[PDB]
Amino acid sequence: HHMLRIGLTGGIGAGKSALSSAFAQCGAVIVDGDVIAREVVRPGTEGLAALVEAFGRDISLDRPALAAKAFADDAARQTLNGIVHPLVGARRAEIIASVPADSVVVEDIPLLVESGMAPLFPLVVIVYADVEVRLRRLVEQRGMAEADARARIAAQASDEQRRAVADIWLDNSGSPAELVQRAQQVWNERIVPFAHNLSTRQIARAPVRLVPPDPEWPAQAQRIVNRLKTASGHRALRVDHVGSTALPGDPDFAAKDVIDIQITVESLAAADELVEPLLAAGYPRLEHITADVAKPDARSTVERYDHTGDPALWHKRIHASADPGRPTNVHIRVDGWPGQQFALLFVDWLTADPDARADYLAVKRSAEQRADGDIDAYVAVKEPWFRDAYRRAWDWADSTGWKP
Repeated sequence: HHMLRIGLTGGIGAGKSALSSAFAQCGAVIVDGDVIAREVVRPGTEGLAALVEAFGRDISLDRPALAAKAFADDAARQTLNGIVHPLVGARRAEIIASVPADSVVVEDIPLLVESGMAPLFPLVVIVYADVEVRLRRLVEQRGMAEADARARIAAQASDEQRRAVADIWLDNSGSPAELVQRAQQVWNERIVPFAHNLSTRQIARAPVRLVPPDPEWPAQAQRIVNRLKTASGHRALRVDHVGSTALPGDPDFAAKDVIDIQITVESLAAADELVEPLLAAGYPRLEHITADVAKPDARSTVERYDHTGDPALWHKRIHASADPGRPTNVHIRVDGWPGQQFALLFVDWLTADPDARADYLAVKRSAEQRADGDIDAYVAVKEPWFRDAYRRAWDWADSTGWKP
């Protein structure tokens, strides 16, 4: 299938199921693995009868009695999984085949954070709530003893680990009506245009306005880097945060609010193999951009591409995010070619040279002032500066023995 998929999680008592229902009220398709697992073992089902054969009539299902045999034999766990997991997979596939093709699929995965599964998704929503609220809800609305609730809460991931992998960090400390409203806000303002953009292979562009550095750019970029590594499979030799948002945070600096990433591949054929998995991960291709602006006397730390005059070595591919909440450029460049080397060098050079950073900032401010919202005019005003910046960066690289 080719639908937008959203991972959803949160700690016990935070409102995972309530938020899932709120998204369902917006028309999302809910895939809940625990629900489906309990469904495939219901009375009269093939799955329940299969487990009776494998374990006897000691177990409707006596779930504690089954986990006791699965805690001890260690091969009983394998038998159990071989029975249950294919049935869950079949049911999930059926669900996905039975819904409209334009659907958004929300997958409730309670151990998403603990097992490092966030990079599997183009977008992850995590709900949280004040610990006192979660406690009140578990004790007074689910019956748990207080110390039991606190222990169960402590045994899961921290809110800090959750926050690190949440694209959308959603506070459910308030009323149920407030949660429904917040979920619909995220639906209308982010999920609907994300899905529509993906379906029409459109990208979400950021404004031309410079902003002060965002302290959250490193965490956002790590989520993106991980997602793209997973999507690229064997084809990404390396994946790197580049461009102005990759510089060390300096409040006196400024940049356009778009995150640039470079995927290094071994050839343009491999780049072309990335179209479908990058689209599934949230990044349509810009079909008519196939090169950077060439510079003469092109440079590389890889000898066979250094001091070359072949224009073909400036070719590339470029994708961008369809998610209007996180504009992102994804440049796909060939290992050792001049554009691939320069994207990495530019970050290291500007990190080491404050005067060059100041020069670049002044150029950007002039471009913003003269462009007055027009992206093309902004690009045109900036572009001549990159010729001298290219020469200076490579002078610095030669002097310091820079290697990527």
